[PDB]
Amino acid sequence: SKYGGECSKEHNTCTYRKDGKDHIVKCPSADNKKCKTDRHHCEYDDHHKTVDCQTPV
Ligand SMILES: [Cl-]
Ligand SMILES: [Cl-]
Ligand SMILES: [Cl-]
Ligand code: NA
Repeated sequence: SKYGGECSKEHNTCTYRKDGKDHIVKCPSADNKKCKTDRHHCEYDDHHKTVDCQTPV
C-alpha cells in the first residue's frame, strides 16, 4: 500500500498520512528520489518498503 504526503526540501523528509496519523521519514539520499522540490508529493510504500520524494505525475 502507498501512503502519501509532502516533502521538505531543506530537511529531505516526507510527511505521510497512515492510520489517521502523520509520520515523518527521511527521503532517500538518491539523486532521483530525494526531495528536490519543496512540498513535492512523496510516498511511503509498505509493500516495497520504500520512500520516494520524486513521485511521478
Ligand atoms: Cl548518501
Ligand atoms: Cl535514484
Ligand atoms: Cl527508502
Ligand atoms: Na540528500
